[PDB]
Amino acid sequence: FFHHIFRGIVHVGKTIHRLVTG
Repeated sequence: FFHHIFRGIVHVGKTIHRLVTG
């Protein structure tokens, strides 16, 4: 529950960083 919710936060950074970093 906690790890799942937190995990989603990291994923949001992966896509955003991927797009920004190309």
